Amino acid sequence: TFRRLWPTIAPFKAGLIVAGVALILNAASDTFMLSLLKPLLDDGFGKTDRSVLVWMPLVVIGLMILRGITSYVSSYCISWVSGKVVMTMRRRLFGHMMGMPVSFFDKQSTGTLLSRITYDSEQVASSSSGALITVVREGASIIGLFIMMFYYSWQLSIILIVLAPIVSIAIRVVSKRFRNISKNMQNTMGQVTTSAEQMLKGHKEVLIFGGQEVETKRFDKVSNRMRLQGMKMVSASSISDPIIQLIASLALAFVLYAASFPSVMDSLTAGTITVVFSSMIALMRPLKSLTNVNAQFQRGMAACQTLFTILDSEQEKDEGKRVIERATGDVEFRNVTFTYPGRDVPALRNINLKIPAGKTVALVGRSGSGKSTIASLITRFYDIDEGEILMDGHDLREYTLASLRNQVALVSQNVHLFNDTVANNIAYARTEQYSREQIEEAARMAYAMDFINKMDNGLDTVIGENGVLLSGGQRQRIAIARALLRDSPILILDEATSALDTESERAIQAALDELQKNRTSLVIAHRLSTIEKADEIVVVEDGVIVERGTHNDLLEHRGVYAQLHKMQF
Amino acid sequence: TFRRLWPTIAPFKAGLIVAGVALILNAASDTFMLSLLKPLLDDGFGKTDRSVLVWMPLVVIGLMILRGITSYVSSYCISWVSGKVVMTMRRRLFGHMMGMPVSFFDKQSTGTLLSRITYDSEQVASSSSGALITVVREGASIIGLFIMMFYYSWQLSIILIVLAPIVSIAIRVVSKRFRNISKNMQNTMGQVTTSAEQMLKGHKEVLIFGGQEVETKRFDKVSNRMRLQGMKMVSASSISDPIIQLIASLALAFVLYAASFPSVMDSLTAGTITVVFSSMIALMRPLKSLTNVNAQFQRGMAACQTLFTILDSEQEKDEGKRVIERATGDVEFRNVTFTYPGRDVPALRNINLKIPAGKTVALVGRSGSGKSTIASLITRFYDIDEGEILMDGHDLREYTLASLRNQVALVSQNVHLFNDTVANNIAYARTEQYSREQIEEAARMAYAMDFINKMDNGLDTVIGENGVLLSGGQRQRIAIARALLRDSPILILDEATSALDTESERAIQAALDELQKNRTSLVIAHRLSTIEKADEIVVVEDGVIVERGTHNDLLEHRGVYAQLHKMQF
Repeated sequence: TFRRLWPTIAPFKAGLIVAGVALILNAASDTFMLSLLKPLLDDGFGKTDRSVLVWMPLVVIGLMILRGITSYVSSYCISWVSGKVVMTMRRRLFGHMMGMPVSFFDKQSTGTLLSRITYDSEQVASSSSGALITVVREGASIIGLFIMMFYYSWQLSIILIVLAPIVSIAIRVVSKRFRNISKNMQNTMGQVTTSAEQMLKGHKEVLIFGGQEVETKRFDKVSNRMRLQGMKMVSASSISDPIIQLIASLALAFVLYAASFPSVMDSLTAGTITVVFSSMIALMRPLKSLTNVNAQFQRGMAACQTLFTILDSEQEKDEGKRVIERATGDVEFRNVTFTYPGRDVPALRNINLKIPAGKTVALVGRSGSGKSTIASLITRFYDIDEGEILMDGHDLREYTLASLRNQVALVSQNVHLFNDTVANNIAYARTEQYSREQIEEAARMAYAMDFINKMDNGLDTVIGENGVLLSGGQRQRIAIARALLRDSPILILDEATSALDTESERAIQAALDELQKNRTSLVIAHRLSTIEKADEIVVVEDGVIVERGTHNDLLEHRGVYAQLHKMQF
Repeated sequence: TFRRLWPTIAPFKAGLIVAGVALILNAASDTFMLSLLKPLLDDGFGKTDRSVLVWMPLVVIGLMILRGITSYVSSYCISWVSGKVVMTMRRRLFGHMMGMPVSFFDKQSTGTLLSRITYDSEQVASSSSGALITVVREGASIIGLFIMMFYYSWQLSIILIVLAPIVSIAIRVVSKRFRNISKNMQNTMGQVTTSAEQMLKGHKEVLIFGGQEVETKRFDKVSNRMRLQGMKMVSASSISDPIIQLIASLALAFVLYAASFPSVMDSLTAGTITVVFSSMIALMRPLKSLTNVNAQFQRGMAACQTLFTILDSEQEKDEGKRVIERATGDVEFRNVTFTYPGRDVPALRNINLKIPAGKTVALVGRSGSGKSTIASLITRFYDIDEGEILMDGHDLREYTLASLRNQVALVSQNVHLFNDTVANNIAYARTEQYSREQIEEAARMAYAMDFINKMDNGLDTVIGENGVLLSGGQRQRIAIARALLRDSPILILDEATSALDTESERAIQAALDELQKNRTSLVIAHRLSTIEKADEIVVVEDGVIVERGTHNDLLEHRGVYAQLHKMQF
């Protein structure tokens, strides 16, 4: 559509208008240069002899310096307004995208999300700038050369611009008719091409059944047919150009025939014919851009509209408003049934799993589904389709989402470190609340003090991407140190890295043991040791808890856990 | 590259040379039109004489008629040239692929085989035509304008032509340097965009840790960073334009200054300088196309190389020179091992299957592995990789290809009909051998003559595509009619569809029975009736003939046939 959000661009409009003035001045310079062509021919030339001729190079080079500075300030100011709107738009996009849930980030768009952040975000400003500079400067050009025509030609310019629509409609209708004829022959050329297709398709039957001379003769016939068809359509397309050239030729022949002196015309001709013709041919392309600017503006505002739909999409529904300072209660599921958005099959039927306070619950039965979502529910990345998860005597969703969400800590195989100092990384979002000595102590009991000590600057070294790129195991240590500093009452572990590293498994296991010494813990590890240490074991084949209790009892009762014990070895 | 294809265009050298003289005449017409401004400017308007300005426009329109006829004969003659090159190329190509074995048609390229026959075949001729018109026409243009301003000025011409290379090297070096600048700033811009990429790659950690307030601050920082990078990359790219325009202006100013600074130029008159300026400006384009002629020629001859490698390929293996009039001998496999070319898995292991003369044998397999291609071995569509098949006590490879294909007749549910008459289709490439009365007599016992009897014009009506579009079952009926007339000693039935068409299934089955009533016949079939009628049953699951014997014998012994009997019902 045409609706736009002016207040996005409004505070910087000053830059826009100065850009605008520069553009018209630039256009004026070109117009002035075209005007400067006129005295160079008649007055500033062999009228008498070498007469002056020395105003021309200084004035043209000065005009060209003028055009240069105008282009410079135009580019600088249009870059200013475009970059500022890009800044504001991307800032608001992040602000209103973080609040939005993972429902978009569920592999819906990750590679093209970068298209969203940079490509179209720059493209909308680029297209708006292109349209604005084209409307202002081409329009200034049309006005300039029109006033030059009127000043230099009160008669010839009028008959010329009256003739212009006639020649344009003539060449347009001729081109349309010849293009229609070309399409008519395209149908028939496509037909004989399909005949040739039908011919070759039956290769096998051609070889097995008899000879091939009839095939060659027939293909000779159809080749001649399509050759004559190519003759006809090439002839039509070619003979389109000398006819439109002839129509323009008649238009031109009429323009100079107007110079056949009446009382109306030829009083003032001079050498002005060249400058007016130059004005016309230089007017040819600004009109083309003047008709393309509408398409450019529509494309730009269409990208704007798509980005607006990405923007104004609803955030996470923060209906809950019950604030909690500390979560000393136990985690319990109440027949929770979940359906994965975008997938017909439900991910999880009703489940009544209870995790008592200060206990370790390991989900051995990852099954084909994997059941990472079961931990995600406490994080509320995905909303609860049915059932409730009671928390200290109240529903999880009833609680203020920030309040509950800060209380839970997640550690997995992969943890995206931020491109800041390692000290910032451990105390991200809590730099003011926590202390540097507290971070140092957290690294101390994390049993990864060696890794942080190995850093060249240590506590304040940049750790994220475009840096040292620490090992995935080291990333796990950093995340667990984050968790220990947080002291989150709720703990959840994925622990997909069942592989044993260069003795970092020992330190990582010690870190898990220390973290789970207190506070609730629901772990999704493949580590049989974690199952042994775990107080309670659950397993789900995507439907329900198949086995419940201590792993020895689930080994005694066959069920499904026994097979997991066999494949665990 | 190139070095060939000249003998093909040799007989059309008359077309080449008439087109060339037409093109150079067109270039001379353009040069004359550019020259026509000098009488118009120096004398047409500036001078008090009036008859001169009405002298020239009739010459303008006449020159443009000349341009029109030259363009028309150019297009027509070069169309003759190109159409003939494509004619000869298509004919030689398809005559070659007649001989090229079926192994090439593996479905390696069938959709783009149409590209080979029309698209690239037209591209070679179109590129040759483009190079021929461009080199001759634009070269005549360079020669024409070079002679032109030399004739009109011995001084301004040389001074323009010596500064021109200086302008080109200056703008080239400036553009290249600023382009290298733009490239490295693009790299730095890419760095910050990758920073943004890792920022929003995962917000899940940002969500759970609730660092909403800090992520926006840091994104604002990096957004300002890439805004400044955009400022720098734009400023450089923008300021590249007025600088190169300034160097061009310096050249223009030098030309104007030297036009009358020394007393050597002297007589530039008034309009002649306009002729030189316009000549240079209109020479800029043909030089640009002169640059691209080499790229166009190499593209065309590369398409020619791709076209030629089809031509420069071995035909089907036709080492055999032994001829058979009627192959009354039996057909028998002896440990024949075959593999599909391009497939690593061995398709066919050794088989010792014997098909006695007169008697017919059957093979049924739902998987289709090896069943389809076992037929092709008798037809020698694909050469046997190892082993021998004895026709009349001699190998198939020993026998001549055409002789062997004459003896054997193929029938299948999918038979590509030809775009010729029904009479031509039944006797294809044999209408000279067999009489028209013989064709209708052949149709008589086929018991599918009913459709051709009710047909609009009887036996002579076109039947293939772009025509009647006969039904699939009736296409199979024409396939059977092809077989009765030949009375081939060897018969191979496919019967893949096994479709029960109401009242046409019975006629088709009866015709098949009559056709296979005599002569050696191998029948692939899922029909239990055809299986029962076969004298011997041999079933293959891509490994070996598993069960040999009658259907009752293959049912008493379980093997695999007892399994197929479950879905045969």
